[PDB]
Amino acid sequence: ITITLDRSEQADYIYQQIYQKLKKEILSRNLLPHSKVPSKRELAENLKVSVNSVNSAYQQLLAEGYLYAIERKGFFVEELDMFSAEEHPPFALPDDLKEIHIDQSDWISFSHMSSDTDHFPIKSWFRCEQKAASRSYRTLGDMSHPQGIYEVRAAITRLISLTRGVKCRPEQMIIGAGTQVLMQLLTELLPKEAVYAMEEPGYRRMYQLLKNAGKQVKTIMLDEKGMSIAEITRQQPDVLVTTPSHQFPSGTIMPVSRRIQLLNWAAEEPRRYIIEDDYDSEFTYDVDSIPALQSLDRFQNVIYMGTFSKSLLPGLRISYMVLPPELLRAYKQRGYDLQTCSSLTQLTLQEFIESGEYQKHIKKMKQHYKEKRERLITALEAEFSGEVTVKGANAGLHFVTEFDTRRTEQDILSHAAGLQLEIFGMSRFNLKETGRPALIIGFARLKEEDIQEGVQRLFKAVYGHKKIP
Amino acid sequence: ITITLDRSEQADYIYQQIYQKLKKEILSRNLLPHSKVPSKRELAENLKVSVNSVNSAYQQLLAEGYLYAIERKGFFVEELDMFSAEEHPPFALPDDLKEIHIDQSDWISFSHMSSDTDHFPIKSWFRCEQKAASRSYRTLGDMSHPQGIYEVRAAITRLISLTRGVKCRPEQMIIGAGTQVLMQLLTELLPKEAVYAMEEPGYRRMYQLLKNAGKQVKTIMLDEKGMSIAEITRQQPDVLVTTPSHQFPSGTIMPVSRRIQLLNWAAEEPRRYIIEDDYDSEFTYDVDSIPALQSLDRFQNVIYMGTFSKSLLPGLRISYMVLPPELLRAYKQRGYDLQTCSSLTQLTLQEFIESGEYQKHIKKMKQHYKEKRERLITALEAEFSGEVTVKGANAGLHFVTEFDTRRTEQDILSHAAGLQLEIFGMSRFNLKENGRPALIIGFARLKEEDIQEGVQRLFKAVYGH
Ligand SMILES: [Zn+2]
Ligand SMILES: [Zn+2]
Repeated sequence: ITITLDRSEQADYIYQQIYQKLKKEILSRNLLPHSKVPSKRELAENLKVSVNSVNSAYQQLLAEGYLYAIERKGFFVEELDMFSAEEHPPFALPDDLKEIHIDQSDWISFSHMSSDTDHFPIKSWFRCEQKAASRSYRTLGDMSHPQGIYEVRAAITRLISLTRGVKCRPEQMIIGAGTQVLMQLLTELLPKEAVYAMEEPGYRRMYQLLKNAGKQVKTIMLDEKGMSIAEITRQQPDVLVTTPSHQFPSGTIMPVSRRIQLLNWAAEEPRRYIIEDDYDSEFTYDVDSIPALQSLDRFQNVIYMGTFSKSLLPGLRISYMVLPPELLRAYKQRGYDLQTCSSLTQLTLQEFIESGEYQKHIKKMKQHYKEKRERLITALEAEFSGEVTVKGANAGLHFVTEFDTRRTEQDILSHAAGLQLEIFGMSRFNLKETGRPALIIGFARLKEEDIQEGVQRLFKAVYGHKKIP
Repeated sequence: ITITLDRSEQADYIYQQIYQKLKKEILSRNLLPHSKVPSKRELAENLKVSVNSVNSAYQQLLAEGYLYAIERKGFFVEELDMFSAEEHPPFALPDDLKEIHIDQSDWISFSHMSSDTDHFPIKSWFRCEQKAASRSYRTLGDMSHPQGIYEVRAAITRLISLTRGVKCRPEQMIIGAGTQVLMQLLTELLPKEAVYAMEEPGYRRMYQLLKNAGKQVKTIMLDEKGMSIAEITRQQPDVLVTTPSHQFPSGTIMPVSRRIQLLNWAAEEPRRYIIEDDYDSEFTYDVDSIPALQSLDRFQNVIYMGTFSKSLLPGLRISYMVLPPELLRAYKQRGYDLQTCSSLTQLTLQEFIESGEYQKHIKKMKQHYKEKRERLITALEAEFSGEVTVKGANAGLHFVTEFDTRRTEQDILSHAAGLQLEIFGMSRFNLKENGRPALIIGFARLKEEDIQEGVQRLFKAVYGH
């Protein structure tokens, strides 16, 4: 039949155009099943091309299965089933076209899920990456140890021992790439019918994870000392998920008395565990870093989970999990797990820590965040006056703000979105399902220049002030 | 009670030395509950330190709950419950100290789970990372999209549109960081009671993944055309997990005949899906890259899953997943998922692809893997002669070798280990556990200079004792 070739410079190769055309004619039944195609030399002369082109085109059709060959004379069109001719679905629904990529500027964000990128020593970080690459060539092994590179885990071990008081062997550590991955892995090491208990309000993300994992999740109310031991002994769970260093999102710090109560509870009966979601303990502005709950544990019932998400690059995402011996044995009986963190990044982190650049970085950021947090609880107090109520300790990268307004939380979040302001509600942290109505205020990715404007935008959103045309 | 202080500091600061000592005395019950604590001035005069030091030390104790304060002053020791002192567990069991330095040298590897680190343009990778850094350094905090950065998803979309024929929108792509992570999310997007079906034999890791998710998994044995459309109709699953480009680990290529049958099968009933696991389709040595199964799908029932772990560095691990519209909707109804790939890693990959360095790398590696595979085949025919049977298409980074021997597979792996040869058996890829002994031969990490000895280290393990 008719085959037109394109002699263009940047067109597909000759042999490519040939089998593409033949694929089309076979799929459209123009070339009947089991019908003989011309010989290589015959079709070549007919298209005035090299026989090696027709051969390469045929071999392509042979390998894919459009043609089959018989030992003597000719190739034949393989018999292909006709398409089901069902209802063809439309292409790209408009509501899924929500991705309207445009411009992140000038948006002002009060998000708690990021970090400042302006004060990050990117030059020192790249020096650590180059140094690690020239010493660990060729990237040590090929991939990585399932728990992560040992030297990297041993580095993090020394760090959290000096800064958190966490006592563990590198063998106990597992990274990483977010707590969401480590949490999933942990739920499979814990008993299948283990009852989990979370703080209300708390981390909605872990709640969704535990619910989608088919695990029963209890909700434990908070008091002035944090997670209520009274409700824990009442509902009687198996595994606790707490944030004692800085409660998410209430902001309260669990005192040593309440910690000992929990530790004693976990020692009362076997198969009881406490999960430590430590995510911003390295940032305290009135006091030093508080020794984590795991540091006081003597029964190895505490699972410590740390992260570098808020401390390093915003998108880096590297977490770690410290497993007690009994859970480590459960992990080693697997052997099919793969490391989710880039081995090249791990080596960089090891060098960033060992060179002392990390702790040096934390010190500078802690002062920067300290200064950014007020001015912030000063513009809010200047704008809202007594209409704003600020809850939460003087630490971390977020605090709660309650407002006196008739508008709902949704109406506030809608106006802010229309004023190019990224803020998040407080009702989303309600696990079991007020009105304050409260908002979570982050200042990690917040620029110091956009502080006064952000508060002014926030005010209009709270009281629904219309724009003057 | 005395408190010794180092005033040279660092060491620790004075206020740090103070509250640490006070913590110890409160926990050791030496300072009784509700006992009066010396005033900030009193303790300062007594220790010859600044009041600001004692104040900083007291504040630390107040925040941690070691002390409590009264409005009319002063500070008192908080009533703390004693520890249980019940049963203390051991410290670091010797059998769990497996983390010893294992030397992979001088070991000849026939492992399939790798890619050559020595042939990767690491200098070119770093140059791309630096350009992507300086381009988005001021906007790194704003590029943390759950599905992955839009510009990155678009670049991968355009790539697989040309190399795989995959037709999709950037909206549908989901990065990433390993197919394992993507599979986990996929099981959550798919119906909770969906019956999965893998190939037999197949990728054992995805089997364990699905089983641990509490999902029902049926095994479909292969014929000459790959995954059996016959058993698919008989065992009637809801989701198919297939490797049509290059079957793992049998190595057969699913012909367009079988591909159409599977596609029509998915359209027979609503809520039927097919997971296409593409992992090495960019390495065909006889023909061009065979277009993906998703490229022929007209009913949006195929989930295409790609990865760079085999393309680039195995230590990198960047994957991607193209969702049909129905599944993307289920994803958007969640809104709590987070990206697992580094923002700087994504932007580096995008730069690596758009600069042409990726296509340049693939082209060089494809020829290198081609020449190495044939030399390995030639060496396998030198030894063994006809007693060896090489199975699998002329593509990818692995093939199967059947051996005509009366020695068990386990005993072959024993001697091979004894001859410092890293090799895996085909019995490990059986999902539901069942001669002649068969081995999987990966040549991605294998050096050309160790091919002859490697084959010589083989044979030996199969026949010699
Ligand atoms: Zn126990
Ligand atoms: Zn359907």
